[PDB]
Amino acid sequence: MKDRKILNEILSNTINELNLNDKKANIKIKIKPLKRKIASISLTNKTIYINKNILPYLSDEEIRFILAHELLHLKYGKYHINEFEEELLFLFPNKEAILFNLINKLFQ
Amino acid sequence: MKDRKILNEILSNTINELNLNDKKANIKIKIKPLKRKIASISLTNKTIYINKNILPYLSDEEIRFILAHELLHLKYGKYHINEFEEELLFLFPNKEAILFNLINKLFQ
Ligand SMILES: [Zn+2]
Ligand SMILES: [Zn+2]
Repeated sequence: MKDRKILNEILSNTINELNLNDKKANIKIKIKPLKRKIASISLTNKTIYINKNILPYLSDEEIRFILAHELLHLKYGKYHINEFEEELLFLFPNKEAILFNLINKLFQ
Repeated sequence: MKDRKILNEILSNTINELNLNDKKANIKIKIKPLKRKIASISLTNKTIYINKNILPYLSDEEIRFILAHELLHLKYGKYHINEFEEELLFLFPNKEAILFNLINKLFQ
């Protein structure tokens, strides 16, 4: 299985810097097979799902990026509005290169 | 094979709006297997390569996006400098969601 220690720390750190601590009792990561996604959310119970089949291929920085991306959907909703994009760029100044690198790494 | 009609139209429309018509005599799309990329360029020849294996899975909007992305590499060089990023966002205001949707689709 994937090391829970780094996931626990990334989740706690990212919730703190995104000012989501009011939702710390609700937000949890669950690792399960996902049909057509690398990650998803259940807005109802604040669960972040990570695709069990993707997780071994992700670098630590990519896991930080994907968790921040899903937390920003929990914070702002379905769309990448300017506030969402500004916070994501603040957490990941190199997010454009990360994104282009990710599609090229994962196509199966 | 992938319908050439939409590729011809997207290529000519995008070259025109990116003010690259003085390179219309040189820029061509070639479809071939690519080892670790969805698309690439050869700025010496001005050829845009599209990965033969990924092309059937791309939506029309994704093809428009990928061609604009590679044309901007032909226009500005290797790096996503501010002018590059501004033009890409102008052509595709929803580019962040396009990039994440591309990741989800090509991993499955
Ligand atoms: Zn690029
Ligand atoms: Zn998103």
